[PDB]
Amino acid sequence: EHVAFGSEDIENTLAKMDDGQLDGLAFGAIQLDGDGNILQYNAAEGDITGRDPKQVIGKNFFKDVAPCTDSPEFYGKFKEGVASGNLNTMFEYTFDYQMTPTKVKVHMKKALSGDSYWVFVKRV
Ligand SMILES: *C(=O)/C=C/c1ccc(O)cc1
Repeated sequence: EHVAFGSEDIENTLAKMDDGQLDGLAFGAIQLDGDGNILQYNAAEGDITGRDPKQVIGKNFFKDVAPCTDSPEFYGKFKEGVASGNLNTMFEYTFDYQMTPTKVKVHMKKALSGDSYWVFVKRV
C-alpha cells in the first residue's frame, strides 16, 4: 500500500514486500547487508541518482557505488549501528558522485530480517 517516509513501523511494512512492491514506493530504498553490499535497490532511488538498479545489485555501496557516503557522518553511523544492533537515524546529505549534486534526506534503519539494513532517501 502507501507507506510514508520516516514511518515508525516502516521496517515491518517493507518486510512484507517483494521487488515489484518496493518499486512502487514514493521514496528511494536500498537494502544492505552488514558489509554494505547492495541486496535491493528500488526504482525511485534510480530516479534520484541515475543508476540502473539491475547493475548496482551485488556491488558495495560504500566502496564502489557511493564513495561520497564513506565518511563518519554516513558510513560511520552505519557501522556503529551494525555493531550496536540499534540503527535508526535521519540526517541530510548531498549526493555528488558522477551526478549533479543533489541534496537529500536519509533515514537508515535496521530491518526486521537477520543481517539487513535499510537506507531510505528522499529529495529535499
Ligand atoms: C556519493 O557518492 C553518493 C552516491 C550515490 C548515492 C545513492 C545512490 O543510490 C547511488 C549513488
